[PDB]
Amino acid sequence: NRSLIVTTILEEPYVLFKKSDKPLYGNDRFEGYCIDLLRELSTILGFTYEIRLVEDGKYGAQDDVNGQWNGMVRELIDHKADLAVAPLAITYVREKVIDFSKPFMTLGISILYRKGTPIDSADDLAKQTKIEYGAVEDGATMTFFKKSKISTYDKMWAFMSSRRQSVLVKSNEEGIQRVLTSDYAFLMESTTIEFVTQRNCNLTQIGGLIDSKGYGVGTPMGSPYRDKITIAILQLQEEGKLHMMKEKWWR
Amino acid sequence: NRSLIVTTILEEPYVLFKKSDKPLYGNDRFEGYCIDLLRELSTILGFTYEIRLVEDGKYGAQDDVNGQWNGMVRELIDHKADLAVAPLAITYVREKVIDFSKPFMTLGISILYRKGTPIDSADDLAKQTKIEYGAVEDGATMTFFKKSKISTYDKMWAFMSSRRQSVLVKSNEEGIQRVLTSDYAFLMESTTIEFVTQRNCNLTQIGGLIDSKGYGVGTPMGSPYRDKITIAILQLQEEGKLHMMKEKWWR
Ligand SMILES: C=C(C)[C@H]1CN[C@H](C(=O)O)[C@H]1CC(=O)O
Ligand SMILES: C=C(C)[C@H]1CN[C@H](C(=O)O)[C@H]1CC(=O)O
Repeated sequence: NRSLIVTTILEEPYVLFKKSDKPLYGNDRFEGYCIDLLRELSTILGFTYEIRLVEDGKYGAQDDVNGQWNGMVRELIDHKADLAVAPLAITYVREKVIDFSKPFMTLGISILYRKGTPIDSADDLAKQTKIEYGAVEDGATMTFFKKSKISTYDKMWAFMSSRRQSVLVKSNEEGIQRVLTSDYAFLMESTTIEFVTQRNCNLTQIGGLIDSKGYGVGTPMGSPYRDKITIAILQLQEEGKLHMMKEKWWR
Repeated sequence: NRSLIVTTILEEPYVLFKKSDKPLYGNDRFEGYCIDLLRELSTILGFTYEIRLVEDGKYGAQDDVNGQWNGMVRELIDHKADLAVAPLAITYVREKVIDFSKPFMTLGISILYRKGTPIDSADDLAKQTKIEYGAVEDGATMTFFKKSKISTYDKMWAFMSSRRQSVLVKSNEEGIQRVLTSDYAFLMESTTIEFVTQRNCNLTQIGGLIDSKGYGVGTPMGSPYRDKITIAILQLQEEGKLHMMKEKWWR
């Protein structure tokens, strides 16, 4: 049985380079929530695999003009990878081109901002133009605002869109630093906000969840592995493994 | 200036009877998140008040048959109280008969269940009948399902409605005990689930948040105190006090 090619991307605490003095080889060079998840999926389902980092460094978005997909989503579409195991959001637009297992983690979009201000919700940001705000460019969060029919979010999209190169960033880290060094609020996924605020007492989540979504394993559309991965994830859930992995990497 | 009559209700860790070795009088007989909140509200705004427990022990729902409102919402409507300070959900139906300050806490509906099973979402419950499920009768959670146009939730409402006396309960504690002793899942507010699961390792939240809402201070509609309470809440927010109050009472 040839080994599966599993595409992923660096993102703390899901995927990180394992540190050591002694040389690390193959899949052992990686660690994190998604790495532990993947290992369990392989032993539960009985497959071997090789971890690779998505070449273009993206999750998956469709080009507005040429309509082509990029990121891990595109690698799956083109059968360049068998599975994608990362904090990949399960979204309607993505489900149209690839398949997803049931979620291994639930979350929602929220706001990351500095403490000490009266800003208390998305509405507060939307009704003003002084404090700038944004999201990772073309990520699931930004796309949510772009496709939203809700006036408040539509207004926010118009804002970010008009100042695209100034307010949209390339990573969660860039967004975090931007919040820390300027009057800026960052729209990001709650599970990452959770990790960040526990490590920086100057940061806080603002308001509650803007939506409800989850992360799932991606497979090429029609892959016989999608349903099998779901079975493995459900077993991990009932065995309390998913909860243990969350506590392990978030602590 | 006459003292304001503040209505509230017993609910850990928001409102509890303070335990003492010496007799306690007036407002000193109560403690909890909402009691600390109310105290800060009074000093920021300069009013005196008397805490009272809602006479009928209800939060506020409208009777399906005769259309009469009950609970704290009704006491405000009839001007029997000036303010309602409790874990009272800000909802569309309630906003029609009373006014709410901006929320002092955000949360969402979710599922409380025992650990060790493959049950992973509302859909899992909705598509079966073996495992019974419900919520506090006529509370904000039950009303959400009753008014929902989402197929999944509408199906769940049909279930609860048809087994009303068997699956709907009178309190959170009742739903909790029910989850611990029988094959039952309880739909409850996330902030309470958080308190409960931290104190009972046998319990766990299932899935993500089903909706997004918040708790707010209630006032008779048109009351001049509503905007003043909001000013106080936003101040507590920016000063980090709402966060400390949450930490204090949730541990
Ligand atoms: C880290 C990044 C750029 C990812 C992770 N989940 C989202 C995705 O699956 O696109 C992105 C974050 C976001 O959009 O807030
Ligand atoms: C404790 C109770 C019955 C309250 C608290 N918030 C909700 C309300 O404001 O109705 C209810 C819980 C729920 O409906 O799940």
